[PDB]
Amino acid sequence: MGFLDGKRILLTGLLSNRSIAYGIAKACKREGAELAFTYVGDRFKDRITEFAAEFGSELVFPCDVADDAQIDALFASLKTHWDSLDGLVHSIGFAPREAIAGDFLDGLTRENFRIAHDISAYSFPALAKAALPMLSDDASLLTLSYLGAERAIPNYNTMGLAKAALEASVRYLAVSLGAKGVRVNAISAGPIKTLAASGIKSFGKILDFVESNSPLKRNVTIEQVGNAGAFLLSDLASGVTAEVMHVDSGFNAVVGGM
Amino acid sequence: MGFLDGKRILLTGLLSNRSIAYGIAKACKREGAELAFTYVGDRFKDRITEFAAEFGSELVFPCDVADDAQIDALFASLKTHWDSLDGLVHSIGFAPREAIAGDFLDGLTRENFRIAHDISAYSFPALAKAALPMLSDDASLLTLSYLGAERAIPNYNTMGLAKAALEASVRYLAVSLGAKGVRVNAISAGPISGIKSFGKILDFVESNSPLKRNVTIEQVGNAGAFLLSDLASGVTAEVMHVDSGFNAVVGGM
Amino acid sequence: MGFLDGKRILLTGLLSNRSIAYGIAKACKREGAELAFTYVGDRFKDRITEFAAEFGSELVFPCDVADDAQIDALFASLKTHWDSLDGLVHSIGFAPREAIAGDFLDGLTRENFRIAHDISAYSFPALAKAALPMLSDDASLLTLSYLGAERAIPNYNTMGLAKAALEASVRYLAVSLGAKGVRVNAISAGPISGIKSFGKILDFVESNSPLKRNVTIEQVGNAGAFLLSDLASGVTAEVMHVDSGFNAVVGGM
Amino acid sequence: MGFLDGKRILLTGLLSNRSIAYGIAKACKREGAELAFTYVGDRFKDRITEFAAEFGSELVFPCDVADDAQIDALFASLKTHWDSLDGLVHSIGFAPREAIAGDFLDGLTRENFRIAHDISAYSFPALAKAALPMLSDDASLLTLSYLGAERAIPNYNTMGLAKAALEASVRYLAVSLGAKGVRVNAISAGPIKTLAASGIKSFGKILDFVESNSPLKRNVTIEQVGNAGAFLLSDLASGVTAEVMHVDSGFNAVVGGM
Ligand SMILES: Cc1c(CN(C)C(=O)CCc2cnc3c(c2)CCC(=O)N3)oc2ccccc12
Ligand SMILES: Cc1c(CN(C)C(=O)CCc2cnc3c(c2)CCC(=O)N3)oc2ccccc12
Ligand SMILES: Cc1c(CN(C)C(=O)CCc2cnc3c(c2)CCC(=O)N3)oc2ccccc12
Ligand SMILES: Cc1c(CN(C)C(=O)CCc2cnc3c(c2)CCC(=O)N3)oc2ccccc12
Repeated sequence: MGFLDGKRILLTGLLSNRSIAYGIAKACKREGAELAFTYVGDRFKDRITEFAAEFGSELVFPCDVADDAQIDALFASLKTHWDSLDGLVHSIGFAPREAIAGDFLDGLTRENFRIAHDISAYSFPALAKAALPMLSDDASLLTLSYLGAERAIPNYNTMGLAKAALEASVRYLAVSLGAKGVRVNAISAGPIKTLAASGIKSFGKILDFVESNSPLKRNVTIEQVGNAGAFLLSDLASGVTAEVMHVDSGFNAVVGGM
Repeated sequence: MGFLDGKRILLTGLLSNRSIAYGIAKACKREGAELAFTYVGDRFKDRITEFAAEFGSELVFPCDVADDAQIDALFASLKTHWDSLDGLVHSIGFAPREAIAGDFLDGLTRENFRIAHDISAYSFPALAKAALPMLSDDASLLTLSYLGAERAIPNYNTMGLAKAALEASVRYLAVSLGAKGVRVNAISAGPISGIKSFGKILDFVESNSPLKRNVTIEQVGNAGAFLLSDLASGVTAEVMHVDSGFNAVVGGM
Repeated sequence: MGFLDGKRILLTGLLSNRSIAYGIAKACKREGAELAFTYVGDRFKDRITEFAAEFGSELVFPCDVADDAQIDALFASLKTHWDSLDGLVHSIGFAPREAIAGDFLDGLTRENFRIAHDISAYSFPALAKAALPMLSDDASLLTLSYLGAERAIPNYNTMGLAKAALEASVRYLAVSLGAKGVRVNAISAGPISGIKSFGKILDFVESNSPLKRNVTIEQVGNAGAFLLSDLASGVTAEVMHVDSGFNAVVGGM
Repeated sequence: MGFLDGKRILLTGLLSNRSIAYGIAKACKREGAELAFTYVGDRFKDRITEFAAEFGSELVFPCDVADDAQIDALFASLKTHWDSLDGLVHSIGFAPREAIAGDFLDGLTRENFRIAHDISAYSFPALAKAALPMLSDDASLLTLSYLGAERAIPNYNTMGLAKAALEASVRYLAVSLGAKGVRVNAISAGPIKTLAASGIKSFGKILDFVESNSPLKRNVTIEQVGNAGAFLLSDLASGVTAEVMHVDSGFNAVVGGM
């Protein structure tokens, strides 16, 4: 009797047990969703398969969002298992490292900019468009953003631009798809420690500053982000579209550190 | 089973079966909350008692939020039934009628400004402060707001000012109460009857919103039950739109 | 041939040569404006008179903005000197001291809230309304705000709420006054003595703002002059940050 | 005498006396600045040369912002004439036609997305980066954006995403350059009628709606946008950076049509 009962939700970005996508998956499964997952590259298939099985699913598909054919095949393959799709979680972002270390301009090149946007902003509406023919009439699309879209956070740099584009795509997609009853949202999550953050030099300080300065005085968890994800993907949030929802212990709403 | 199981929640602002507080009350009860209600004066005692009965409740209290003594006596009477409070819903908003019709300037007075801000903004942190001694560490406080806080809406007038104050109090409250663990949020609900100019708004929203429909008290209620629950434990200092996407477009062009 | 040539501008809140109001007067005077000034209290009359002479003006008027009849008298008297008014600077902000120190709830009382809103928010549209019969069609109204309207700042507390309502009154005034052609804006000024928490803010802004300096009353004065002039004739309902970009960052990490 | 006396300012995007760049050039020249101009394509050399002559200038340089070599050579050429640069006006934006007509997903393709963001967003911080070694200690860089960055506007589509990134780049540029005294802002101009807008099928409808609903009940003029631009470029605005200033008759701040 969970609030996502019988719902069919496809999740991208589940790379480890630290992943935001892992949190959303746990929360969706708890609430009775049926889940499917995507992965990048042939060799990653046992790993996503093991995660999927621990959520009662054997539904896993390759998708490198850089590649048009993989985006089309993804949904073509999903359709042989699922007649329609109720939920879509887009939890992917990447810019070449040098575009997010040090100075914004030192790390800016046309190629760095192009890649960060292609992968971190473009992919979301491209997934939506590819999904559209099989979306149910009350489907819900969710993307992951971060406060750096709204305000300049030190080495976030080129990713800030691409997150701002992604949030705008949340508004444009809502208008497009809403005519079909489909909802589109983002969660602007607080920082979360993953393996990929080990190469981010200021990450420890960000975590420290957020713990010390957010209203709840704690970093957020993938359980919290997960549960908010599940709500936005459910019928409980049918009044809600085009929204950027902060799940960040309130951090965005303060001027910390003074 | 339900996501508000055993949660004890106090609702202010219930006036009819079409109130947002009614939608929130319905959704909270379905998810397993125990409910309490306020009313403003013996004139509304009977309506409100009867709504509480519908939700299996007998905890109904007078509270005119112009009155500090009534605010304090509320939680003193509440404390005789409940050791601690998990949730507060603020759904009270008022300005004298002339302050929300016609032109902003022409109908503005200090009195009307005073009352609007007193009833519609001050009263939320005031309930919050009077509640604090009995608030559980992971309590959740929810106010209701409107897009007129953010952008100028014809005839919303002094209410737009008072709702902006309301949304800033959400932020200062979250900072103040947060170390304890208490969360503070609003829903910026779309419109939900029968005034002429209301009609025109309802039509414009239905036409122009991303989802091409007005929101319901069911939808607002569910989003509220969510913010009042532990599912929302990551979320505080948020003004969440529940409007069909309307805030997010430039309609009508 | 300065950009406010011939323009007649009334300024409130001039208290010292360290006032934002003093910066705006000075820039306005450099660009060719004629100035008038309000003050509060017969103890202050000679200082405002002295300030006003420094700017080539002998027009000073009493106006306690808490008092309706002084607001009306203000423009009754100004009218005996100027046929029409081109600019208005609203630079008054007050909350009782406890309401801007320490915890938000601790310093929250109805009286503290009522007063902070009455003086800091209500008084802006109130002046606008009283001035309307004598405003030129291309008049420009300017208020001062601060970032605590937007996001919770540590001691700003009650005043955060009043500034939020102030920024909304800017938008509603823009709609209410714009057909005639009047423009209404705010500057959200960064900090510019006394407080130890203040030195803390000053240092934080200086370290973290994109321009790595605090703003001055010259910088806020030049921006005010611009918004008061025909150069800004396209700009209304705006809250312009003059804060070295501070609002635009997450500092301290 | 003028509030931009002795300032040397380079302006892109001047196509005709209807361009926003033309408004800004004219205000700037009135206030005492010396000007230089970019143009795209040799077919346009003559026109832009007459505009520059009209502004008492003969400094015109070719610059397709799609092309790194041209961006680099622009500043190399500019340097043979000017010691330093005090102003930069970025007034350029483009997405393929289909990406700005009709439904957002309809004209969404990877290449349309790439072109829109490359020309409309990337080109701003790239000009700033190429300009950096000659920027004066109080230089001011100014870009033009539009309300479509903030809320979804009906055919604005891919260009809303590009303007959102551009607005985020204002903030990143402002942190990156700001320690050396350099200011960075956008003007979010209300719609302005050029030969390009026509059409753009909805443009007359937008113009009518902005006129009926804006606080000032009128569309903005290039003179108004030009004067605000002139201000941001001056020492009058030396307290102002990382700002997106609306010059749109207050239109952004209302809910129109109800
Ligand atoms: C927070 C935060 C994050 C996490 N986050 C919210 C993000 O949105 C993305 C982080 C990210 C994006 N792309 C890459 C990497 C990290 C690492 C290695 C790589 O090749 N590409 O990353 C930051 C980078 C700099 C500053 C802050 C942050
Ligand atoms: C929407 C909308 C609403 C609903 N809403 C979101 C509100 O926030 C408050 C509405 C409201 C506040 N105070 C009073 C009344 C209505 C009616 C009678 C009375 O004596 N006082 O009211 C409007 C009034 C004018 C314009 C728009 C709206
Ligand atoms: C900056 C900053 C300021 C300046 N600012 C932008 C303000 O808006 C200050 C407003 C203010 C309001 N009420 C009073 C006082 C100042 C002084 C003395 C008094 O009795 N009442 O004030 C703060 C108060 C707390 C935290 C930061 C700040
Ligand atoms: C206003 C408004 C404008 C003006 N504006 C603010 C813009 O940013 C326009 C941008 C634009 C981008 N790409 C192209 C064109 C214009 C014309 C011709 C072409 O081939 N490509 O354009 C719109 C497009 C759709 C909806 C509204 C608007």
